[PDB]
Amino acid sequence: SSCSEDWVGYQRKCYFISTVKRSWTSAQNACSEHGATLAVIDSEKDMNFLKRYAGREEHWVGLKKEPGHPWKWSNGKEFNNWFNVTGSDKCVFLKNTEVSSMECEKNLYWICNKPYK
Amino acid sequence: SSCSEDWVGYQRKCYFISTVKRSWTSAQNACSEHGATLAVIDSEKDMNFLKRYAGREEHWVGLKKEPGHPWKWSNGKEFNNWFNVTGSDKCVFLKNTEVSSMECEKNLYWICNKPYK
Repeated sequence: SSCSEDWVGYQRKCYFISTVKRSWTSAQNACSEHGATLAVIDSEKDMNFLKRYAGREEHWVGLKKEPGHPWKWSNGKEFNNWFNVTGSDKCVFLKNTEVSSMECEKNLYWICNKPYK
Repeated sequence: SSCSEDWVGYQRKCYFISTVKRSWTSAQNACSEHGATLAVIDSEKDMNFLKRYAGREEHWVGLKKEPGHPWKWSNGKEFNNWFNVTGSDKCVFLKNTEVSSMECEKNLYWICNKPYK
């Protein structure tokens, strides 16, 4: 099986959606304990699936920026800005209707992803 | 690997969500053209995933009953009634907030599934 039990496989990545809310950093730490990271979004398909999978509630995904620095993925890779992040905060979240920023310390559900096995 | 390109894998089933609306029957045939069937739901996990994946819009799933007979799955097998179908129609649909019945002739988006490869 390309993905573990309880994980969702789509476009060569395995996704997990949280059942509890935590800070961005805590969510990132939770994801890392399962070989994953806060959701990295490589394409329009990933984005549409994620907004939909997320649903009405806001969910932390793997994009955040340090003061005076470009957005960086949760796994370190550079962001090519193929999509726009609204708001003026430094951590990115999304839901079925938007992709925006929020204060990183806010407790939100989250979504992790990692490559297929 | 477990599911083909553009399908979503979860709890051993591959899912596909429509881009257009159609009658329940037309939906079943479309699913059929891809070796699948209108979404069979065997557990609360399956249901919770389908409802959120479906989103705000109503989507047809694999339950239909012919007057005089009991509900049956899109693939012909018997329904164990582990859950209750509300409303008063012969075709089941679902969305992020509910799962009920509706006139089979209505044109709704749909969701198919099939077993892992």
